[PDB]
Amino acid sequence: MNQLTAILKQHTPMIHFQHNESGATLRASEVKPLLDKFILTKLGNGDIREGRLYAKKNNWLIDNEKNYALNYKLSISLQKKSRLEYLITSSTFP
RNA sequence: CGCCACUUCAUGGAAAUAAAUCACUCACGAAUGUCUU
Repeated sequence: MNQLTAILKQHTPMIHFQHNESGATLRASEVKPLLDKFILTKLGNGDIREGRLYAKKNNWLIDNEKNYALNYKLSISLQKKSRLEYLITSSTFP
């Protein structure tokens, strides 16, 4: 397999700084670095150094020398562009 | 429920690498091989 497709459900409203665009959704520049660390941690059974050695062994690293990055491409897109906008404050008001 | 903001604004790597460096053609052709006293 070359492509992985997943459908995400939202439980809490994300605080997004680029809400102006109608296609504003979860940013992959945030997901990918955390997912890379999560997978390397899981590959090494809770240790990121063993997990990097595992990824280094099976040629899964973009660079074998200095980064945790894994060689995959991540894209997050909206299917239906209808969204709910929330005002989140720490003060009650009518 | 009231009141109230601060902080952070680029670093590391790559900075040219290989292929072709002259090729083909012409490399002398024609006249004179003695002439006039």
